[PDB]
Amino acid sequence: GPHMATGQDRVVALVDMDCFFVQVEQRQNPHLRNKPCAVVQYKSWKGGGIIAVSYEARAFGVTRSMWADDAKKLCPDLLLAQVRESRGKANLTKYREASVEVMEIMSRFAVIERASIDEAYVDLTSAVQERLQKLQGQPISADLLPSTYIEGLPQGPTVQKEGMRKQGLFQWLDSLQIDNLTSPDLQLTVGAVIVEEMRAAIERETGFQCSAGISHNKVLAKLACGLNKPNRQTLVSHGSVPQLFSQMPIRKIRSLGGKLGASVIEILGIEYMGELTQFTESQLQSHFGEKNGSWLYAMCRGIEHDPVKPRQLPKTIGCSKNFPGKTALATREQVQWWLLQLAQELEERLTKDRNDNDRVATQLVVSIRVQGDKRLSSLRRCCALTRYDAHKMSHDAFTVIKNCNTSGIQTEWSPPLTMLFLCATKFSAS
DNA sequence: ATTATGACGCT
DNA sequence: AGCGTCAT
Ligand SMILES: Nc1nc2c(ncn2[C@H]2C[C@H](O)[C@@H](COP(=O)(O)NP(=O)(O)OP(=O)(O)O)O2)c(=O)[nH]1
Ligand SMILES: [Mg+2]
Ligand SMILES: [Mg+2]
Repeated sequence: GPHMATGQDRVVALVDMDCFFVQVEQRQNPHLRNKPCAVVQYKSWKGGGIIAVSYEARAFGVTRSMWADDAKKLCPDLLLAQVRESRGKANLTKYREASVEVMEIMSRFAVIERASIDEAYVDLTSAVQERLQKLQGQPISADLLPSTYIEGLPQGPTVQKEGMRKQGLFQWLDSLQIDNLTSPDLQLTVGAVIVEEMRAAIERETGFQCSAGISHNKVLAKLACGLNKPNRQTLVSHGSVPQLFSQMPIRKIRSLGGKLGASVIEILGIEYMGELTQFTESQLQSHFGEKNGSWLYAMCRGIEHDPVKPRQLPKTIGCSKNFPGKTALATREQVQWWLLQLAQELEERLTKDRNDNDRVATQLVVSIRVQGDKRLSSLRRCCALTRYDAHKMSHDAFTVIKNCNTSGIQTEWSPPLTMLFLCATKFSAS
């Protein structure tokens, strides 16, 4: 009743760039704009692997993880941009720099948590409080929310998408009690106004479009963001959660798309997030552990406490390359040359990171996969990272992995290596 | 022969 | 510390 916390204390937004790498390539090459197009890495094997897809190309069924040759079967006029190759490997520097452009604009409005190359969480609670003081009890015009959807509306007592969007927004705004500056729905609405401004600033200053979700926590903001991509933002209120979750497959919630979500489904015999409400917190903890159980008990009621971390920069800087099937490394000189290529890219990125961000990595993590191991990493070893020198880190990485070589022969490497991965971690201010 | 990362939990 | 999970 009056003591049951409802998880409405914060206003959190999630901003995700639409088909990000495609937009980066379309900005650079206007010939790609407003076309079915995709970004690929490599080319020789099946045309390259697609990692990003414009919405025009998605209409033909083109997806991430497709081979370009197969995508061209679905969409013969598909345009393709390839990721840069440097030192024999894909080099994603252009997209990391574009990401910094967007993150620096977002940081003007609030402290952000960089959650990936193309998305950031924003804690707008304080900014909403400020804007509410400025508004002085003045209602919010629909003109301030020109690209906002209100999830669950319109309801009750009408054919095009924009018309539907505007009907829902009108219902929401008419139901608002703009007197109470502590009303969570009002706070969400003001948060959406601010996110409209942030998205306008990103597009004006970078050319990139994005979508966003606004809700009371990170998981609902992320879910909301997905509901109306591209180039739109969605407000998911606390009140919208029961209907939203009543048909929402468990796997759609971030962190439940893998084995844990499958076990929720199988152990409990349920399909949708809303069905979780019928179990006690202790029941969920008994099946899925204390932390997972408490998190599920709260999440299915729309409640989640994970804070928006003040972290604009990635925590690690890493370099990896697969060597599939027959290109796997089977000689000591091969392993050395590729460790050096990866180490040279890492040294470049680390040096730029130190200059930009006033920090130094102190630990080097070396991960490999061996032929016939279905795991991501077959072996992980750390060593000290004391200087930004590629020859040094590649020799150290070799020193920490060389005992994996089964070959009694010193020239060969067996079993051959199907993946090398160098990761700089444990940053300290410098 | 999806690939290249990044975050984070577990023990 | 090293491994597993999840994301995409
Ligand atoms: N190297 C690599 N990059 C990837 C991979 N998957 C995604 N990316 C890169 C390419 C993506 O552009 C970028 C952001 O990932 P999203 O936000 O999940 N997809 P997007 O922004 O394209 O479309 P949406 O409008 O649905 O948000 O990450 C991958 O497996 N490997
Ligand atoms: Mg995106
Ligand atoms: Mg994203």
